[PDB]
Amino acid sequence: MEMEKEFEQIDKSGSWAAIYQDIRHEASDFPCRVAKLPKNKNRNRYRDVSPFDHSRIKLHQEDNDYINASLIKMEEAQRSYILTQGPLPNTCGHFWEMVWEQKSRGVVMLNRVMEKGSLKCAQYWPQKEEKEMIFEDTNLKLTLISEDIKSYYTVRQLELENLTTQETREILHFHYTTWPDFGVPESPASFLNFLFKVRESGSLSPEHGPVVVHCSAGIGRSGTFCLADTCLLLMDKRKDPSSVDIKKVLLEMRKFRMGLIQTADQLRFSYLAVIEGAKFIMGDSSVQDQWKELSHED
Ligand SMILES: Cc1cc(C)n(-c2ccc(N)cc2)n1
Repeated sequence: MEMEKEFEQIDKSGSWAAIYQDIRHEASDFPCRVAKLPKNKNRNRYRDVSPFDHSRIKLHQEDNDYINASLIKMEEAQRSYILTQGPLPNTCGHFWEMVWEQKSRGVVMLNRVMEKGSLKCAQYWPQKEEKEMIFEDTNLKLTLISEDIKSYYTVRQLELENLTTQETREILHFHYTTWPDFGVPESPASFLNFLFKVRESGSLSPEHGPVVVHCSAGIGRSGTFCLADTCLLLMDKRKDPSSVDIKKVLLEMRKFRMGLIQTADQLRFSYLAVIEGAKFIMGDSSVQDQWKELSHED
């Protein structure tokens, strides 16, 4: 019943794979007609990762309205998120147009541009103050104002300008730079410290448009972030924080975008994250670092 006691039983039985396969079989199926049009082929990273028609974000400019991006509206938790793929070389302008039009304050990135020698996302933001980016197709300018590089994540201040009007906005870029090449993090401490920094910035407040969250495909790591955040919000709002069933929250999220959480390891990490996050919020600091054995395994 208590989330933590369910966790212990699933670990003892080795039943993470079976639970993850039940989720896959139970998940919603809705049409993705627009994503599958032939003119949109070069706007999708993968043929089998598409936004549903009912929840897709529409671009407003005169032109093709299509971006691979979904609005996740969690009504009981009172938060929304846009989940999207990492931009491609030809959809960086579309990505910033969406940020502009939806009034987002924050962008959350859960991957590196290159991983295991392969390109996972385009370089969609400027690395140097003095070398701004212009997106000619969507008439947007983007400048790096500052950045703060820490061991597990980096936080940037960006200035986004609509060149049609000369209106400008400050956008916060939260970049988790240490997700492992294979699997999931051993400990959720650094992920939680990252989530709490995002919250602390004000970027998730209802004063703003939905935060934009992405990885490479916009379903696996991205899913973990949004699922952890929403379960923690529900634990604070409910009379009994043990009422929170992670599996039922995840199926709810999957009405808005397919494939959220892509492996049994991602499922187990999300549970671990919520359990530790709740402990921390309730007054246990021992969860905020990982203890290391003296070893030289590499
Ligand atoms: C559903 C629902 C109800 C509310 C207040 N939001 C929401 C939308 C956007 C942000 N940034 C925060 C919250 N989503």
